[PDB]
Amino acid sequence: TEEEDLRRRLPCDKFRRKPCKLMLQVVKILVVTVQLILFGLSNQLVVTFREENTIAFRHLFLLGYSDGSDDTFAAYTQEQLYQAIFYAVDQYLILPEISLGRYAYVRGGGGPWANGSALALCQRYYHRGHVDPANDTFDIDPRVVTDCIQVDPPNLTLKFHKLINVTIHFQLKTINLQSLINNEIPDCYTFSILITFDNKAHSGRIPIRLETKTHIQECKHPSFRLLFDVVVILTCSLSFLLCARSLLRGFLLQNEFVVFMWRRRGREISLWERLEFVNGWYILLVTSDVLTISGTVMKIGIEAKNLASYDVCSILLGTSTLLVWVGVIRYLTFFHKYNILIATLRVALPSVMRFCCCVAVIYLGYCFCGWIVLGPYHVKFRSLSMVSECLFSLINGDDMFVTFAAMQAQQGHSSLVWLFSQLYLYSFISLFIYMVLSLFIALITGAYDTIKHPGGELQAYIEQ
Amino acid sequence: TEEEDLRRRLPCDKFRRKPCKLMLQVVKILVVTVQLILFGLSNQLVVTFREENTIAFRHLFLLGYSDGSDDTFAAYTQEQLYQAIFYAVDQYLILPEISLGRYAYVRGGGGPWANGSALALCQRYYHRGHVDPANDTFDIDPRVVTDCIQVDPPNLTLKFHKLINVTIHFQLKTINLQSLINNEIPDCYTFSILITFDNKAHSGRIPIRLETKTHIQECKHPSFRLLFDVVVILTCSLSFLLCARSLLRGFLLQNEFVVFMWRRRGREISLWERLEFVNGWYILLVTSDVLTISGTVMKIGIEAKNLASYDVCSILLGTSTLLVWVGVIRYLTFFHKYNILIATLRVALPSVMRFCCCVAVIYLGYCFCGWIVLGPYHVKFRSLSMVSECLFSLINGDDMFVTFAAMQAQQGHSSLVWLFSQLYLYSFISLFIYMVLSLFIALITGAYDTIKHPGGELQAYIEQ
Amino acid sequence: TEEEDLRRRLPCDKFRRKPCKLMLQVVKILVVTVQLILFGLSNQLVVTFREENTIAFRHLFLLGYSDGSDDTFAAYTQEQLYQAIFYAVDQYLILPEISLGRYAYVRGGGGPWANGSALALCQRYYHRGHVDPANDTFDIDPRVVTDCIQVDPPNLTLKFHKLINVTIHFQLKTINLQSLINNEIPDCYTFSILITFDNKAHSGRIPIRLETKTHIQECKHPSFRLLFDVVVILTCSLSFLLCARSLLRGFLLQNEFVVFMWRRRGREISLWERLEFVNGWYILLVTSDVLTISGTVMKIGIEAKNLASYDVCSILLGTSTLLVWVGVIRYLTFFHKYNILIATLRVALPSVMRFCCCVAVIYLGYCFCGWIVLGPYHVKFRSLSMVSECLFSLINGDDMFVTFAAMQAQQGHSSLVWLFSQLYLYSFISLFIYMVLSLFIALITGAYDTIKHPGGELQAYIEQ
Amino acid sequence: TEEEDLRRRLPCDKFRRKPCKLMLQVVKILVVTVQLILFGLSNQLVVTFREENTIAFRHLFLLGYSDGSDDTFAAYTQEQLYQAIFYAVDQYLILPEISLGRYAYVRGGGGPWANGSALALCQRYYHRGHVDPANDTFDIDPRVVTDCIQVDPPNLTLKFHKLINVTIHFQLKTINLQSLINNEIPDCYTFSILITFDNKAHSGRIPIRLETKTHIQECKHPSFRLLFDVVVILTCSLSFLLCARSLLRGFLLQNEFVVFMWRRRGREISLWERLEFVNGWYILLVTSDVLTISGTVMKIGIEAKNLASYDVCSILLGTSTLLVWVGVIRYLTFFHKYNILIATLRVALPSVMRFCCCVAVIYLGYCFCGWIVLGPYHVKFRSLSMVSECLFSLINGDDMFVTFAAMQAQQGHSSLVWLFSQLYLYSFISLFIYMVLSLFIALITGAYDTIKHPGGELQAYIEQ
Ligand SMILES: *[C@@H]1O[C@H](CO)[C@@H](O)[C@H](O)[C@H]1NC(C)=O
Ligand SMILES: *[C@@H]1O[C@H](CO)[C@@H](O)[C@H](O)[C@H]1NC(C)=O
Ligand SMILES: *[C@@H]1O[C@H](CO)[C@@H](O)[C@H](O)[C@H]1NC(C)=O
Ligand SMILES: *[C@@H]1O[C@H](CO)[C@@H](O)[C@H](O)[C@H]1NC(C)=O
Ligand SMILES: *[C@@H]1O[C@H](CO)[C@@H](O)[C@H](O)[C@H]1NC(C)=O
Ligand SMILES: *[C@@H]1O[C@H](CO)[C@@H](O)[C@H](O)[C@H]1NC(C)=O
Ligand SMILES: *[C@@H]1O[C@H](CO)[C@@H](O)[C@H](O)[C@H]1NC(C)=O
Ligand SMILES: *[C@@H]1O[C@H](CO)[C@@H](O)[C@H](O)[C@H]1NC(C)=O
Repeated sequence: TEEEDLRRRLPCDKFRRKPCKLMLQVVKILVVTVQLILFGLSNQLVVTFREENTIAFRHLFLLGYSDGSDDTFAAYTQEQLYQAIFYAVDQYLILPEISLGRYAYVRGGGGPWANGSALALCQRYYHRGHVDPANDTFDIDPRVVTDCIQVDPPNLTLKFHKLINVTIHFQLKTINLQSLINNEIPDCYTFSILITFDNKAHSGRIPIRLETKTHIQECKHPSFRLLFDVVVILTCSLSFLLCARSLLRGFLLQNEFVVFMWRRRGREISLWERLEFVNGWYILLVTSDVLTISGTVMKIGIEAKNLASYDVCSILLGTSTLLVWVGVIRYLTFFHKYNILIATLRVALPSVMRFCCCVAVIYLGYCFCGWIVLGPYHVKFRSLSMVSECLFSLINGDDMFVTFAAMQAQQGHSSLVWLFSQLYLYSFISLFIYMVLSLFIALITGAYDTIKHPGGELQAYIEQ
Repeated sequence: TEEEDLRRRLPCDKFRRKPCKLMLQVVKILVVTVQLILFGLSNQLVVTFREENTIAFRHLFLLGYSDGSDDTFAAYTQEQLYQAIFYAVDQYLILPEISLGRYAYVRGGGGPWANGSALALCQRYYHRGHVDPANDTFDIDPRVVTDCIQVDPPNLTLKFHKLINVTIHFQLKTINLQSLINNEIPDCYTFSILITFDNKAHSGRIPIRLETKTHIQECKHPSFRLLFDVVVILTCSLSFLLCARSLLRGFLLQNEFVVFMWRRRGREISLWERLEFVNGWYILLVTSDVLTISGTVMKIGIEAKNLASYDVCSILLGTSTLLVWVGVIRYLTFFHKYNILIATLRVALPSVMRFCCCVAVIYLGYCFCGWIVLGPYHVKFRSLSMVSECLFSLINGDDMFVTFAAMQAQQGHSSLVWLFSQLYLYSFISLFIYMVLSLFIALITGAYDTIKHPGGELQAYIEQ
Repeated sequence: TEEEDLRRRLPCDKFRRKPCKLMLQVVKILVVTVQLILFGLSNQLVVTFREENTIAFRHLFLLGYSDGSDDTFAAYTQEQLYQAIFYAVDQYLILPEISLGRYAYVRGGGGPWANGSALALCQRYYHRGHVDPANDTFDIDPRVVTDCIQVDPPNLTLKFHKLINVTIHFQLKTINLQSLINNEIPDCYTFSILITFDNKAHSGRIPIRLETKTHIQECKHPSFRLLFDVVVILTCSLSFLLCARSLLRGFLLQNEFVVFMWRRRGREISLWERLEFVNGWYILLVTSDVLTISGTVMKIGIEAKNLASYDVCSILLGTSTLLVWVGVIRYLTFFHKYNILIATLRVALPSVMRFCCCVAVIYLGYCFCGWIVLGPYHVKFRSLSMVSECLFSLINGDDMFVTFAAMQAQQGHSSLVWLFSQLYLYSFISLFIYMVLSLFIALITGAYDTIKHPGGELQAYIEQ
Repeated sequence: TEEEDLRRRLPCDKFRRKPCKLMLQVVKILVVTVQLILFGLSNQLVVTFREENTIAFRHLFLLGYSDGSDDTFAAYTQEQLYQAIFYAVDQYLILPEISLGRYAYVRGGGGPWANGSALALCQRYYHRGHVDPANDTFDIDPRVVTDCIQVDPPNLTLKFHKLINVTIHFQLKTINLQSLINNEIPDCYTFSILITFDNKAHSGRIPIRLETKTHIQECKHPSFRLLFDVVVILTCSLSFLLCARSLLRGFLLQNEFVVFMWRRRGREISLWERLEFVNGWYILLVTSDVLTISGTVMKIGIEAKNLASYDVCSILLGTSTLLVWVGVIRYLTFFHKYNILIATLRVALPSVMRFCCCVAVIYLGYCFCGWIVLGPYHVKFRSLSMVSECLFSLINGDDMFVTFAAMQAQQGHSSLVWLFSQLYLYSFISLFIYMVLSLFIALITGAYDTIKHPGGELQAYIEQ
């Protein structure tokens, strides 16, 4: 078992590869990360391309549109409602003659089966909608009927009470020429454009929005980097295999330990080990495996069902790097000249975790105040929602000036509430602020307490 | 008395219901809270409905209105003054032909007795108002006269010196169809609209505003959730009763103690007990009772006089949850593995409270600086008012960049004041900031001091 | 001398008026403060009146004026320059027919001797200004000539190179009717209006501004509160006298002490006493005297030369209240149950003051970085100026997001500077932030150090 | 060697010039700094002149330009594209008749060789650009061709697919008259104006910008301050020489020490000395030398190749002052009554530096989260870029309200991401905030730890 203890001890190489593999993976893993950033950078530019395209589309297909008007862009009058739709209509008609871009649209029918449009002007309304507020009655069959008019590239009215929503659907193709700057072959994009005039609230206000989906592929006529990505993916598989192997060794050790604690004296009893870290030699590899598995997956099987899947997988990769980033420093610390910083973290959670819950508890009540208080005035608080948003306010500056004072002159109303709003909000800023440092501080003192001890398996060691 | 001591000790069940009741109430209480949130969520949507309606009304009845113009929307010329009024007038005339909503208005006369309008264009002016600034005199009978013109759904001038204010009052009814999305029967709303052109300042500037009151009821032709709310209300009564019972037990204990301290030796003397907490076993129940009493009340007797009363009662409920929230954790802590976090709070107040007053004292002077300084420049400081608002600035970021620098280039004026404004405001940021952490810190150290002891009835215990 | 020691000890009354006087003064002083706030509140409203008037005047006399355009309101073309001047001109002509206020203007000539205008359209230009950039020469006699055109209430061009500035001066009288709401007799205001088209920079940009001075007096035909103010002023004199008396007693004590330290043994040697506080028994009274002297002065002798003097004096009053506020708590503390909070402040300054200078020193270098760095990009840093403004940024949030990031995409220019701007600004945020808490903290620990001793004349005491 | 030890000890003068030199340099150095500020202030005004000129030029040559529109100023339609160019064109034609300034432009051809314009309307496009998105192909010869039209002071169309960019280049001369206010002779400026209509992204959006370069010289017909600057430069040389001398002495001491440690016993072994500071007696002088060398250089040899070089050199000067500022206080401290503040800094770095890396490590992972997360939503995060920008957010307020909440309602998209964005960003705010104070705190405690020891060569000293 002495060998096993030595293994647990693991510097060891110096006493003397496997580390290189582990070392390679961060570099291997680090490189894949590099590949992701490189993929990420390209995506961002192309992400950049998408952003540019979106701004343009909004400006191109939107009438009366203004920057920062997205929050409020809407129609308020039938005369108001019609003009944009006509305005939108105009763009489809006249695009080749006015746009600063070169777009081509053909076929591409949606979204119900068949046929061509390119874009279909659709109308959705209740199959039956007798609405008579004057006599406080209505009679409704809420089944939604969709009437769509087809427009082929080179004036329809729906009753306002009737409208549920109006959409305009069309597709435009364009070449991504910017690629030439990054020494790449221009891409072939197909933009699916959806303009929605939403009347689902039947509020007299109809917000209008334009959204786009982008399908990207190689042009009609045409590996290097792709091959490199494939090699990177293969390396990741090797790293995952190495992790599985290490995991197996750890499991054997556990069996020895499970056997060992029991085995020597028919020995009892099992120990949770509390934090028992350390922690990462095994936990980290699995996460890495998850990150590794994900990359292959994004590159592979559900990449044949693209968009959400690609993005989600990327999120997993991030955990590995910082974990990937994190592991290296700990490996990197090499005891970090005795690893003083590392020890500091562990003590706090035990006290902090208990501390966190009470704080959440103190917080939960604070959060509820928001639910009751909010409805009467302000938009910041209104749902769990903003109530989550406030939580930002107490910790940090940006909120405090704007609500606390903006609120006081107020929308107001209710003399008591104005009395009420100060009474509570004011209460709110203070309690956490004095406490929070202490929780960090008391822990921080505790860390100092961790430090005081700090400032200056066991049996096995003794035996050795 | 040993039994009494055991009762004080109260884990006890484990030594062994009542806890379940107490337990039920938080769940019962927690559920009512859930009901409130559910009520709160519905209200917010409906609160949402109200917000939408308000924005729409402003846009609908307002001419030249702009978003964020509420702060400044006003008339400056008689030509200016007339146009909106005409503009407002137009809306009443032409609403059925231009609005994206379906409104019906009938009868509903206000606000002096009689009759119909629907909306009355009223004029208020001084019975006698000879105003002659050219000769520095005036002769006034300030009794206000109200002339109202009635307009029945399908050009009047008042002297500018004369105007006190002009109002436009009218009611519109509409069905709340959005309810269908939340699977509810559409509601019947009556919006009371009041547009005010306020000349009370006789400043040459007439701010114009539009406000609405909403009366909500079931449509003309038509329990589940209501029944559930009733059941919840009944449960609350049971909880209140349980609290009264517990309170009675506590009182009996107090009599024993009042009797006991005196009784054994003709014993003296009474002890305040300082904080004596703990604290919540009795204090918490009463608050809960207040919250419980309030819910029934909002649901019940002064709910037959609706609006302010409903809102105020909700505020009371919040105290119970966080208190409701708070109690559970303490109950929940079950000593919290020795309840270390809980102890921490108590020591500080004793020192902190003393600390808070001095700070208020340091603060009171700081606040006064604001009253004298403010009038000359800036709008942020001007009344107790903003002076309260500044208090936000020192603690948190949002204020500091905007005033301190915006002020320095300044509206300015007075070479000394510009010298003056920096001299003091600059003084202001520093003193609290170094101190405040210490007050938390010194307390925090004190908490550490609380901690240092921390880091590691009496007679009765000894006897036991 | 024992009696003298007892006097130094001063609770004493309880051992047993003078305190009541001292007590009266804060109340007396507190009341005067109350009077000031009352004066301050009235002034603020009237301050409110002034603000309203200013906004109105700007809107009234300004063409193309927009809110928040004050920062940028200016003319850029001769066609541009003329229109406002004509526009301003129009207002004088047509005011009685378009304004929502009632203004009367007569006589009131300015600003050179004579005569009437009411407002004079003045032109200032260099007596001689041959300016020929094409041949890189000029010949100038910088003496300024002022040509003014007089306009009597019921098209002049100056060469652009020629212009130094153009002003429009006129006076308008109006009655302050709002006073009626606060149950006061309307006031008689005379507004002196000055519109300036400033070409002193000869930059091609001419900023245009409108400013007003307000002369306030009783109407032509017409004590209570004034009498009360007078009584308050008299009380203040009594308080000052009491302070002088106390000061004399302190001086006698000092003579005893000066005599006493020397006298007993031909005794040496004098002690500075370091902080020797305490501190306020004498320091506070003098400040109070300054505040007291100032109030009488504002009310009295240089109030016959009004405006700056009135405002400056008010500033002095503030010191007394907070000092007025401050003294009471210390008196109020009555040892504050042993006055623990009070002791805390003293230790820190001794270490903190030393700390403050080094910090200023660390800061001075930080500030210089601003002077060199700033000119190239951004407006925030540019002069001592903004450089003062930045100092706000490090401590508090509002600055950090806006410059640090806004700067990075940047106006930029200079590849190194973009490298440069991050390199230094980034350096800037960190150094103070870690340190500052420590300075408070290290002091705060020191306060704890103050606390550690804390947590738990001499000869005279011993003798006693 | 005793003398050498005494030298190391260096108060010494009091035991007793060289200090005066050192003293002179800060004053000498301080004065040069003063000169720089004076130079800096003049530059800023002139910097002010440049800013004014830029705003004016933008307004003057820009059509439809709006303040704060710089971020977005662009053309979207050929009809849109043409108008500004015509608009810009108009300004060159009509400037003498509309501008509020007096500009003269002659000769000054750019930027390819020859000849006159003054401004050349240039067009850059691909030598060959067959672009056919409809058939997903293109055929391109990316060599850029530049066609420029010359316009001599008293309608050309390029295919949109074709455009790479269009520029307008012209020069204007003007006299800087404002100088008269600062009692200086007006300067002769030549502004090189470049307007760019950038189509390099071929995105359908063409951003338009105007930039200026300023060449400044004395007018055609015409030392004091220049002589003074020269004297200052000479003084700096003397200071540098003094530093070299001191450095030589230090080197001799090092030889003695290098000889001494080895020499006495054939002695070993060399000590790094860790921080060994102190530190500045030698390090500071060299930096000063760099600052000193730079000033002469800016004034001298590469000043005959002006602009970037002048600015960069200034940056070096700043290090000396704060270093210049810093040294004096340490010299100034004169042990600072035992120099307690100075000691405090040293201990922390040893622990802090280790702490900083781990933090960077914790941070590096945090930063990566940004790269993956950002692309989907928001502009704040998008590149290393903003990811750097976020780092501002956690420490300070301005960021936290705006992203955290603005993000939550969101651009959004992806139900998981909305789940995702909160899950991580929320994670992000907390971890550093509790930790950071501790790192300062734990160090701060450590500083206290530094303090605890604090609160209360060797061999050579002993010998002495
Ligand atoms: C075209 O649309 C009509 C419905 O309007 C549908 O019946 C028909 O099948 C469609 N044909 C094609 C080719 O899409
Ligand atoms: C109406 O809009 C909603 C999104 O707000 C969408 O889910 C629904 O399918 C649309 N229905 C019609 C008929 O457009
Ligand atoms: C109608 O208004 C007049 C006052 O203008 C009032 O005298 C009369 O009683 C009112 N009648 C009704 C039915 O409101
Ligand atoms: C004038 O407006 C005020 C509110 O600012 C209101 O209280 C008062 O009743 C109104 N009077 C008239 C005649 O409108
Ligand atoms: C009127 O102005 C002229 C200068 O234009 C001056 O000479 C004359 O004395 C003034 N008279 C009065 C009464 O102001
Ligand atoms: C020009 O304006 C300045 C203030 O910027 C003022 O001091 C000066 O007296 C004015 N001179 C003339 C002739 O208007
Ligand atoms: C003028 O420009 C033409 C090109 O358009 C060039 O060939 C010629 O040399 C130039 N001459 C001068 C004096 O710039
Ligand atoms: C186009 O603009 C870029 C800067 O964005 C510049 O570097 C390049 O020289 C320009 N080329 C032409 C032909 O204008």
